[PDB]
Amino acid sequence: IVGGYTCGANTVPYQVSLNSGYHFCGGSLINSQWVVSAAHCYKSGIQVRLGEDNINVVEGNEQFISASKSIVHPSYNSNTLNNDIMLIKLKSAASLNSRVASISLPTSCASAGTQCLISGWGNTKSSGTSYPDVLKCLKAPILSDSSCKSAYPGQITSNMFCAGYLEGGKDSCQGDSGGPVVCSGKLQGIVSWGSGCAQKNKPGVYTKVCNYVSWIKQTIASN
Ligand SMILES: NC(=[NH2+])c1ccc2[nH]c(-c3ccccc3O)cc2c1
Ligand SMILES: [Ca+2]
Ligand SMILES: [Cl-]
Repeated sequence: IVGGYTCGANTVPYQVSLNSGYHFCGGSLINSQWVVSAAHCYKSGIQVRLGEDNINVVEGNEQFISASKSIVHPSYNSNTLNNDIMLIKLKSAASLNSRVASISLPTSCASAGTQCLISGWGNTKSSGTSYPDVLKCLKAPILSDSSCKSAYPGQITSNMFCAGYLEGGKDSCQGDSGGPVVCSGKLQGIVSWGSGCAQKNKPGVYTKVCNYVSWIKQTIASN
């Protein structure tokens, strides 16, 4: 997260860190046995870390659970990142409490101007790499589709939306991929891609979760 602030320990209880010996992507807990992340974060050997704040220190509240299976959306296109969503089923259910809690899926899509909270342990520099130990937060609005398509002509599909600041300075970045974009208590986006991080007129692009709720529900019901 570039230009964001320290969230404060466990203030984002649905945030998870996907780990394979180091933090490589974020994710969101939607129930006690399933996490939603981005399809481009897929790899084998994923350990899901819940209740984290400092990812390099065991401070208490952490629950480390192995992934039993990861389900990448069948129509995921790695060249356009269209349908960039993945579901991860946990080997055992997590113990939910006030520090580990799931986030609700939306019943309707959010409108331009909605203010959302984006969080993650991704790079904090737009020019260079500085990875934080604790979770960073950024409040950002969803932009209109015209401003999004004008920033990325020909690369925005109906399954994507832009959120951020066109003046630059505040954005999600590498390491934040797969993590949550929460607006009014509902998971509306997944950190997916962008051009550089926090560059002027190049806002972050996110997977539009309201278009996948029936798919997430049907897939969880059958696995
Ligand atoms: N500017 C943004 N809003 C943004 C968000 C997530 C990102 N993830 C990545 C990324 C870069 C290299 C490898 C994996 C990634 O997810 C870039 C990147 C940029
Ligand atoms: Ca920790
Ligand atoms: Cl276009």
